[PDB]
Amino acid sequence: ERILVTGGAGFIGSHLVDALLAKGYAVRVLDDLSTGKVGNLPMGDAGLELLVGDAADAALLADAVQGCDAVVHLAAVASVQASVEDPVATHQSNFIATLRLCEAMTAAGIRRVVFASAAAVYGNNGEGTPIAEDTPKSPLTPFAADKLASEYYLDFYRRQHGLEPVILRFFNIFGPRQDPSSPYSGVISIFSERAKAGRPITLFGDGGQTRDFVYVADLVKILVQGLESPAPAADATNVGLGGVTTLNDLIGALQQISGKPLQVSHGATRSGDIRHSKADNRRLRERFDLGTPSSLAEGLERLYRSL
Amino acid sequence: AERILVTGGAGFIGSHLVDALLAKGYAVRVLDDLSTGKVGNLPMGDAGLELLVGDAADAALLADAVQGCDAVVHLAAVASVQASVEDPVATHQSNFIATLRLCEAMTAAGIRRVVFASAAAVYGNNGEGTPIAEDTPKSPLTPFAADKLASEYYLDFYRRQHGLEPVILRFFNIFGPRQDPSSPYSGVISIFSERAKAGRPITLFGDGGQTRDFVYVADLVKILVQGLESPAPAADATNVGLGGVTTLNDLIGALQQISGKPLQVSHGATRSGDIRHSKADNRRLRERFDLGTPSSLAEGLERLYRSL
Ligand SMILES: NC(=O)c1ccc[n+]([C@@H]2O[C@H](COP(=O)([O-])OP(=O)(O)OC[C@H]3O[C@@H](n4cnc5c(N)ncnc54)[C@H](O)[C@@H]3O)[C@@H](O)[C@H]2O)c1
Ligand SMILES: NC(=O)c1ccc[n+]([C@@H]2O[C@H](COP(=O)([O-])OP(=O)(O)OC[C@H]3O[C@@H](n4cnc5c(N)ncnc54)[C@H](O)[C@@H]3O)[C@@H](O)[C@H]2O)c1
Ligand SMILES: CC(=O)N[C@H]1[C@@H](OP(=O)(O)OP(=O)(O)OC[C@H]2O[C@@H](n3ccc(=O)[nH]c3=O)[C@H](O)[C@@H]2O)O[C@H](CO)[C@@H](O)[C@@H]1O
Repeated sequence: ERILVTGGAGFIGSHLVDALLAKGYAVRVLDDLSTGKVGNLPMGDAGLELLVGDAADAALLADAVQGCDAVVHLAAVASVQASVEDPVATHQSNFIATLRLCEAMTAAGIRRVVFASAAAVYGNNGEGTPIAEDTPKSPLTPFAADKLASEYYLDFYRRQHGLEPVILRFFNIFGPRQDPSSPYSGVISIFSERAKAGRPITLFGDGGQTRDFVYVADLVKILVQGLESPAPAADATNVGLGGVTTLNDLIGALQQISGKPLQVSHGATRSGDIRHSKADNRRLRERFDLGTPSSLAEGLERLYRSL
Repeated sequence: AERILVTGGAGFIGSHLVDALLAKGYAVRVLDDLSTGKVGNLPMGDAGLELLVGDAADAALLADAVQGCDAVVHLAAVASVQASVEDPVATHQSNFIATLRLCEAMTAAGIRRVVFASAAAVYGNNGEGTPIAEDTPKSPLTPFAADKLASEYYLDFYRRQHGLEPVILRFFNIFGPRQDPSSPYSGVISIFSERAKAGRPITLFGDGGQTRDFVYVADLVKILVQGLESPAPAADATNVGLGGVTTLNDLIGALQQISGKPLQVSHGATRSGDIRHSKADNRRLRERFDLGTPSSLAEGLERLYRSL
């Protein structure tokens, strides 16, 4: 059995690639290496096949899909801010690739696709509340609108052409191989890289902001279950733990792990920042086997010891 | 004299809007690919009218078309939902990419005001059988409906990020002269009226108890012009329905009586996707626009019938 993983050379995708190969799958990666890196992949694993190109390219997707039993669709420009700066270009990666994938899967008779949607589809709705999947949508950026549009098209292909989409709205994923080089990189990747290097961090605001952080290995387990479940539900599932971690908690946790004090410069609160973000993960608990997820401290330590 | 760009200006709603803007003294530039639009719909001969034949998703064309324009009405789209079910890839260019490319061209040119033809389709089946308020949860079921809603989201992004002034209008069921009846999925009033004028049978799909919130095109045109001229239009969407209730059976009787001739009604099965009850909550419309006295169904059907 062969799994196509678009965006398989990236942060989440490469961890998924490792897990699928360890389970005995043949794995085909489609990645344009815009942010993905070949160093993330087990090149030389005989079960792994790398295709380099644009997931929005119809002819290449027809090749990439042939001989595949299922698909995990992770390819997108992950930076929300890149979509603000270039709506036209990012719309190709963040929506057209989904549409093209629907067409290629339908023509080839492949049903199961696991899709990386995003908590950004909610906008600021549900600030301060456990965010359920029926929370009203308010996508504020091209990236968020394209993720939600991808959801709606995937649902149309389900009803009209028999597709089996597994729609997952990721909350704040973290772990090894997450790039900390951009200012808008995940806060954990940035704080961890600075703490390892003994360099100061900048806290934007008072640090009371809370996020529902998910360690990448726990998300990977969900992704694999999405591929293997017999009859997945038709509607979206939040991927969060319902956890509440303040940034000040995160700073203290890293300081304890690094064994050295973290110098904390004070920045203003980011414009448009959501203060309190937490998933209601009832659907996740009901539809998937969550086992015992990594605690924040366990995830931070696995990340920090990998740097 | 100010100039209004009207994408889709050669179509059913667009050409009536063009007539109205010209009568008010505006200059008008139409951008239309003549896919379903028609040059015969336009007063080719009004000195204030310019016609550009081309694709509204064409960025080079839009960069030319916005030059010297003071505001826009964005009506271009493949109107038929069924066409988007058959060809999602092609219709996405017309139903969403055209909006995105217009936002880019308007921002570069400094033009703020754009009136956008959204659609009741963004609600799907949510709120069926109730007056649908604009904050009803969305459920676009086809590529057309998803593309109209995505257009709303991008328009709101360009508002907050680049100072665009979108007037988002969710049309319910618009009818009137020039609505093309040549498709089996043309609007039911354009189809029924064409058959009645010809003395030929109509086909009723279902029991005829389905209800729609019909709007005569001249009343929508009044709203479109006000959207162009309002000082500080609201950022959120406004339904364009009257909150009225017309069954298909109401329409059959009303049209038969207007025609003065017998009307044969053949049967067909309910269409698989068919929503039975569709009505707008009109409160935001009544707050934000001056509706005056809208045309009743009978007055609209009569004006339609008298034109053929
Ligand atoms: N990390 C998070 O917290 C988070 C949150 C919500 C959603 N997501 C979604 O999860 C998925 C994985 O993101 P990630 O965190 O691993 O970031 P990432 O940038 O490491 O992974 C994105 C991958 O997609 C590839 N890619 C981008 N555009 C492409 C294109 N046009 N064609 C082919 N490949 C292309 C990139 O090269 C990269 O390998 C993305 O869709 C992202 O939007 C992530
Ligand atoms: N009941 C209704 O009439 C109704 C309901 C909801 C929404 N709308 C929206 O109102 C607008 C007008 O629809 P209409 O009823 O007048 O039908 P219409 O087909 O007569 O008008 C659509 C026009 O857009 C033009 N067009 C299509 N694709 C184009 C492209 N790629 N580039 C340039 N021009 C293009 C067509 O040539 C036509 O003139 C559309 O956006 C439609 O989706 C209409
Ligand atoms: C013209 C138009 O925009 N139609 C769309 C509109 O349908 P919508 O149902 O709103 O409008 P229509 O004018 O197409 O049809 C109204 C009713 O009349 C019926 N009828 C129609 C034709 C006929 O010859 N006999 C008859 O009885 C239809 O089945 C329907 O029940 O929203 C639906 C949901 O997005 C789309 O699927 C339709 O394509």
